[PDB]
Amino acid sequence: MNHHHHHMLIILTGLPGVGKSTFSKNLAKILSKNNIDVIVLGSDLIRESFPVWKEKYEEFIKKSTYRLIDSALKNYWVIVDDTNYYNSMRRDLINIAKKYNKNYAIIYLKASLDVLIRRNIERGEKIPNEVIKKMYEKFDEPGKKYKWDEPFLIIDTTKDIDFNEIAKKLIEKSKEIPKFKNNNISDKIDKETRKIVSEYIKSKKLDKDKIKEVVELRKEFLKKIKKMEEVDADRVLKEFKDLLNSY
Amino acid sequence: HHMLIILTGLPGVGKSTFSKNLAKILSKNNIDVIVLGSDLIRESFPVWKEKYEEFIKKSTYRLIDSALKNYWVIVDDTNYYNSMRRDLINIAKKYNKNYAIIYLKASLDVLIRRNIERGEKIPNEVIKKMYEKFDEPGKKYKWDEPFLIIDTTKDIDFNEIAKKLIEKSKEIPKFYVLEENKNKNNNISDKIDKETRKIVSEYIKSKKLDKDKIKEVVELRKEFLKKIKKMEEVDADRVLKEFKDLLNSY
RNA sequence: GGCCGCCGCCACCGGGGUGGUCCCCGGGCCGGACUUCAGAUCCGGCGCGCCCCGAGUGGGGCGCGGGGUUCAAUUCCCCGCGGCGGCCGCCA
RNA sequence: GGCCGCCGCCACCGGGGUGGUCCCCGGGCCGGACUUCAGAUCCGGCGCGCCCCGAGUGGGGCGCGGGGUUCAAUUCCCCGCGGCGGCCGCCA
Ligand SMILES: Nc1ncnc2c1ncn2[C@@H]1O[C@H](COP(=O)(O)OP(=O)(O)NP(=O)(O)O)[C@@H](O)[C@H]1O
Ligand SMILES: [Mg+2]
Repeated sequence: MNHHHHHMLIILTGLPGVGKSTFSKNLAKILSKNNIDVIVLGSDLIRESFPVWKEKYEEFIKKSTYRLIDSALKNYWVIVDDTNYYNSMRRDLINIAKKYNKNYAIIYLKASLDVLIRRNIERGEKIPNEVIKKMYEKFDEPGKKYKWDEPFLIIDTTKDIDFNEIAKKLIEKSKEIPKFKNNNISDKIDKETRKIVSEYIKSKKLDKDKIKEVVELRKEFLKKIKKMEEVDADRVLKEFKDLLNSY
Repeated sequence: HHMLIILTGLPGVGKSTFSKNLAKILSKNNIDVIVLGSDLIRESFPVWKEKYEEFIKKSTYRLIDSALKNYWVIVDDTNYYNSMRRDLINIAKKYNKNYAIIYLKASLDVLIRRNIERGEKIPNEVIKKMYEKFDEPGKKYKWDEPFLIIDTTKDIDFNEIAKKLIEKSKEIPKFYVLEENKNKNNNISDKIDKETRKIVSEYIKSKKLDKDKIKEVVELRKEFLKKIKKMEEVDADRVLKEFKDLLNSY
């Protein structure tokens, strides 16, 4: 262009402790080195702004986190640092991308439940180990249900991560193009002639060669009519009925 | 029921910490409070750029805005300028919520020391100028007067501050108590007022009264209007004539 | 900090009116009189500064940013300070 | 993860329609008028399998996932194969 390139929305998905926040910062840092304005957003920003947790804050948290992401994707790349364990959650974020016609990439961060538990402890078990175990089970494997849900990259956070390799791949994708009546006159003659035939065939017991003859007659009739300029169904449909009765 | 708390103080003064400790106490006092500041969105970017500031400011004000409709909001920001503090106040005014500016101060010596302990991400030089040119709140506008001034180098009784803020939340805001065209006396009573008033002005001129007798006439009208507002059904014309006559025999 | 608009500079609080030394509505508070008595209520009142009188308790006078008009300015006119709204400037 | 839906299996492609041996709309392509070249316009036509006739660079026949309803299915119903989506599951 200016050979083209643009900006997009990155959706992380993975369980607690898997490495989303850390991954985000690193991915974010490399993208900067690439003259790309990127910001990292997640529900935890607002959730942890409350001194304590209450189920009743979640509606504000989710709605607030979506506005930030929405208004951010208008100017910047956005890395959504969130678990997003339900596919419907990922769809919601994708809709924001679609809303602005931007590309999107779902990045799945994986780790054995063994590692997740170990890590959850190292942190203080603020989330019950039992909770980490259930979530691990309930997790919606990305792409298992919908094609739009297929992960752009699956990443094992138990091994090294080539943030340069990843940044490159994302940038390449950002250059791609995100793509995400009433019957007329001729249509009436078709629907009509067809009915007329149905009627005629039920009216006279006829031989096999007879049915086929009628059917061919209709075909020729339609052909001739698409030829004529101005035409009226009542006039023509009558001509058809009469031609049929002469057999 | 609920208000907007505006913190103001130089970098390293202890805002973030103060915020979190004040919030925790408020929660114990069954108050739904959230802590918001421009650093939340600013630090979400991997690097800093002057061109982000407009988005950061805009985004942060929207968060505080929509949060103040349901929760107490503690604005954890330097708010170096009173113009910023005014901006935050107008958000409070917009929902007719009470507000309180809490000023946190510490000596330049402490600020410099703290800034180092951090990593000097902010040039000492900068901390100094910010400190030197920083104008304390309330020196120019009364609405900018801090509700409390807290020295972070000394102990801080959070239960006290909380108890104080809660009392203040119950008070009535005074932003919109500037549009109360109510309690007007019926259009007729108001006519008698406006008319007797003119009738007196005419009388005073026609008899070139002195300061003394003028005051008597003024008092006479006061007594007249008092008596009239005690009557049930009344007609201006009849009443006004009665006043005129009264004055004429005076 | 600037420009534009509107408002305040009559004095318990809010609003309103108004060429009458302020007034009205709404709210609050203060003092006197209320049968050797308390007490709702009726009568008077409400800020600050200066001055004067009074033993004191207390009472009275002048003033309310500057200036004009006028017998008289809270009101009308010119300026000054301040508030609110709008737009801009500022915004490690 | 639960519940459910849509499109294709008529045949150049996509969308829509329909118990008539397919039709309509839009796009593309081959052949003809057309003859520098291209264009406009018009005309004829467009897939696969197996088989018969002729053997020019030709014509014809049966079939188009299985079953059913039927004279007739692209259409309606059951299943199969294929392509895809929707709602809800919400710090966990
Ligand atoms: N790539 C990594 N390899 C090993 N450990 C990591 C990695 N990244 C992060 N960790 C550690 O794993 C724990 C959680 O990491 P974090 O990146 O915060 O995961 P998260 O998904 O963001 N957590 P949460 O926000 O609670 O869902 C901390 O001890 C991290 O330091
Ligand atoms: Mg995290």
